[PDB]
Amino acid sequence: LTLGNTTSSVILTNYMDTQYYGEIGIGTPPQTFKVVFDTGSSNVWVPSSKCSRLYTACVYHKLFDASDSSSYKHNGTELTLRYSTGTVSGFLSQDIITVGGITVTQMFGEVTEMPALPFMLAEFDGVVGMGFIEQAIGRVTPIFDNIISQGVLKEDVFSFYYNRDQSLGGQIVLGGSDPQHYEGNFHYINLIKTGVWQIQMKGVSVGSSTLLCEDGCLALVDTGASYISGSTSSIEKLMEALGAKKRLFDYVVKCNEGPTLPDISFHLGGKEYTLTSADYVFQESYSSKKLCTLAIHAMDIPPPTGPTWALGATFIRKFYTEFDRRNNRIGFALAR
Ligand SMILES: CCOC[C@@H](CC(C)C)NC(=O)[C@@H]1CNC[C@H](C(=O)N(c2ccc(C(C)C)cn2)C2CC2)[C@@H]1O
Ligand SMILES: *[C@@H]1O[C@H](CO)[C@@H](O)[C@H](O)[C@H]1NC(C)=O
Repeated sequence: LTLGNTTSSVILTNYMDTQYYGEIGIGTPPQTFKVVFDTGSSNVWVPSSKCSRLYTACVYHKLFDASDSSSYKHNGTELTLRYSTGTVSGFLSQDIITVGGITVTQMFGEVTEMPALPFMLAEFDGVVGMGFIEQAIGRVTPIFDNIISQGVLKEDVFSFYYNRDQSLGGQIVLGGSDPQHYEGNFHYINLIKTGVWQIQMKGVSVGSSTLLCEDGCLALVDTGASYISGSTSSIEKLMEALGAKKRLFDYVVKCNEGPTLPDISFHLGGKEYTLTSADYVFQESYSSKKLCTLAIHAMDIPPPTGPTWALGATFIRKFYTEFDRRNNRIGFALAR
């Protein structure tokens, strides 16, 4: 590992508190794409001009045209990326990617199959996986590993700031942290193992009692996830305690009850990470005649990573997060 004296920041747009995306340039001249930076995955992909227009998501998104890039290098190996929310399929290509001023030669997926559900709901075009090579489909070197290889970054770390919505939507710092977006000190939690941004969780409290994860559990710290998620079983118990009602894809409370809900605490490392109802309820009205969604849902993550909780944007909004590759740990500080 070679270290430089450079930090690079990526400005993010906050779409409805669920999607936080930045811009990347691909090829020569650059073709620009809106992308989510996801610590829960390790591949880079954007939709391809080779995507049949029968996929309406390809009609509505920006497409990479290899035929317009003089720096493109063919590969063609088939790739399928199976996310918990949906799947994309396509093939590998190589080109120059610009992210926050840094330019890097990167192998990425050109997606030719992009299902209308959920991708018609994506404000972003593609994803930049911020995970480790161990989780990369096709053993493709992830972009942060390629950026580290350049020996320009001051530190082998990257940090996320997600705003709560003229205001900055969010910010990723490659090579450091931005003290303008946090306060107090970082408290670090070591990874269970290298290869996954996952830490041990010692308990989940709903009110003053630890009713969940009593004997310990896992927490994936997932920047690409919109919500906090737990297994169906853990979430059924959490929601029972909140008095929330299960719907198809989410949980709801009567809008008037939203401000009465208890605090939820996540026991990580030596500290309690507390969210008040204002942090996890999408409070759209105070009406006793309307239902308000919660920013916590059930998601059964399969083994070897799962069963696990995932601390997505709901969590990161309250806690500025540093992902430390040099020391295999995650730091949290109160977001400012
Ligand atoms: C196979 C490569 O994936 C690895 C896998 C491992 C996990 C389960 C531990 N990784 C994952 O499953 C991802 C982990 N991080 C959140 C991601 C996400 O939710 N996405 C998402 C967000 C919004 C929408 C909208 C269109 C509403 C669609 N997708 C984006 C990455 C696509 C995926 O769940
Ligand atoms: C695609 O990249 C892999 C990885 O190095 C390589 O082994 C393979 O030969 C490439 N395929 C083509 C056709 O370029």
